Amino acid sequence: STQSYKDAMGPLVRECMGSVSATEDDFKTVLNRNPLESRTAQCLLACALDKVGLISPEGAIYTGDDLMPVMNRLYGFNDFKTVMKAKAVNDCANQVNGAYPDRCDLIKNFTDCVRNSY
Repeated sequence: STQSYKDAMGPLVRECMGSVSATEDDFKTVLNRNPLESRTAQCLLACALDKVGLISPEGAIYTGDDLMPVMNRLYGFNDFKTVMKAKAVNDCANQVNGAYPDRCDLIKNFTDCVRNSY
């Protein structure tokens, strides 16, 4: 759900603008869940996902039960295709975790994987 994502992520992304040298256009890209074409937008989302509780202390994307508070915060569970979003996020996290030493690259590949998932 587009607006619910924005409601949850907006404040965090805004805070992240203070620690990531991202542009105003990057802010929109991230809030709109558009492809993270710029390295700055990739880094901006990486910061906000850490803030929202999706990234472990060691830099891994959470999976399984650990993903659920995040899915709840972002989307709630009133829509069936959050069930479907949760499965894709889990599987994509498993696919990319440990494969990208650069944290922004990790998030670029994670979000592409999620976007590509039916």
